[PDB]
Amino acid sequence: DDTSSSINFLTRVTGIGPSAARKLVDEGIKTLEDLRKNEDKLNHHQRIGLKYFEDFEKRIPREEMLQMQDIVLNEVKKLDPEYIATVCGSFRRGAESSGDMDVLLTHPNFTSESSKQPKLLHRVVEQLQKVRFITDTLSKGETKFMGVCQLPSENEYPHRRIDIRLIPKDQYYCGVLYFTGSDIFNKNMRAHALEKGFTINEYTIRPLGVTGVAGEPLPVDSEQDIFDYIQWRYREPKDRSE
Repeated sequence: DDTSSSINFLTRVTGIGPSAARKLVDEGIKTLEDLRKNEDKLNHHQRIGLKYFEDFEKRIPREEMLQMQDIVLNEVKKLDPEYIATVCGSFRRGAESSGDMDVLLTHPNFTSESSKQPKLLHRVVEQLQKVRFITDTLSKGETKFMGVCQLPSENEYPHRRIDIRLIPKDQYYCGVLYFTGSDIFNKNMRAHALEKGFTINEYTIRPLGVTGVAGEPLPVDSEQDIFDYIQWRYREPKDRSE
């Protein structure tokens, strides 16, 4: 009813899940001003999302993403030029507007065999915070950073959502591929790969076998490599619609 109407709204809050949304309804929290008078019931994450409820409702236009991309690329470079960073999302696909920033970061020092170098990711976060690009943190893991940022006003921009994932280097391209989408494209390409005797997911590509239940990840040093394995012309992200 007009109340279910309420779980619907809260859920619009980054942090607010259903179960998470449900309880706050059992507490008599429905609208948003409800929420604001009730920060204490909210975790840190839900908290921030509430704080940027609005901004978060707005689309990011190419021009901005672009400048965002530069700040991120450039800062990472001064830390260590051995770091690779790539902005995925429809945006890499040529998209005219985006909803958030998805950054994929990797380093030769970190492979799926290591598995333990939080410093790698943290250091960058730290640097962006220092430059004042990153403005808040929703959560921050060993391998994943979800937060807020904003373009440097000179006078203001809405704050935007940003995510940074640390991926091992030997799993990187697969990841950029995957995170680049689109979804159909991923679907169509995994389907083809299968016809080709190969299974692809967001980490690796692996040959199949009898009975099917098979594997052993092939070395991938670029996106192209993936296409090669399955012998398909190389599609630049823009032609990745389907």
